Amino acid sequence: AQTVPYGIPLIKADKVQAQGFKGANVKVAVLDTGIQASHPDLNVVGGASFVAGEAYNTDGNGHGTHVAGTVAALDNTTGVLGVAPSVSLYAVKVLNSSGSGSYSGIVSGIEWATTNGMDVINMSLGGASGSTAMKQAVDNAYARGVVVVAAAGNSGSSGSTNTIGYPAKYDSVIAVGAVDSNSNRASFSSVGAELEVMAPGAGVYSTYPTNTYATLNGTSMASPHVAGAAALILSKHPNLSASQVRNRLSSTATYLGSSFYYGKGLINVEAAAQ
Ligand SMILES: [Ca+2]
Ligand SMILES: [Ca+2]
Ligand code: NA
Repeated sequence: AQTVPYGIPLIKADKVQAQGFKGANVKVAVLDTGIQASHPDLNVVGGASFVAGEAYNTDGNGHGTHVAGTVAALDNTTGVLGVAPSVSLYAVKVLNSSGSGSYSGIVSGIEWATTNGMDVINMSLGGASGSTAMKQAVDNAYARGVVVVAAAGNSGSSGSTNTIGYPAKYDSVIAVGAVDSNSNRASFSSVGAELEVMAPGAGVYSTYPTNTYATLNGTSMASPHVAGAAALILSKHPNLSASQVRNRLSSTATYLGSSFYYGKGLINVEAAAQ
């Protein structure tokens, strides 16, 4: 039995998949804690590790495996189903098994993804500050045609305070916040002017080591829905630029309330890809 996590129909990815568009030959780099490549519900094509002592195709934390399955869990008779199940998945390990990484390692992963011709970068990670080198790297990736997506952060709200993390806060990166299965904002989801769109992030079931499936909460779970949605759009409209894909995602989002809390709202990939 394959479970369809609620987020797949919530963003209308099932509608696009049913038309025959599944992200085939779209290269998506998951910059995270690695991916358990031996998981039966994932195919990892390649990647690189910028974390000492850990190979790209293992995951001692679980976070990267979970994020990867939201993008690209295989469409078969077991496990779960990704947003873009035919995506070429690359594991770019920039976080260690404890979930942390240096700015230099993250920059190295972004550069690797740009040089190696990735179509989409997903960064389910963030910090209170970024760095000048990180901004350079994401700006160059976006200018070279990569759709760059990141988790907005899990700092919630505090009056009028902007709680968006980096790299999500950079203008060349899509900052993604989290809703739940009722399409309500999750209380942990960061807020602020740079918030761009929302996606499912509370109660997200996905692949998890070893060879299993688990539920996690976070804007880290929301980001890969948007990365996967970008891959569906590209599979249907292969000639679009990165800015055109980005504008399709935000312009066609379902409004949920104030942009401070939701950005343009919940992505709708059926509308975005039409
Ligand atoms: Ca579910
Ligand atoms: Ca599956
Ligand atoms: Na941004």
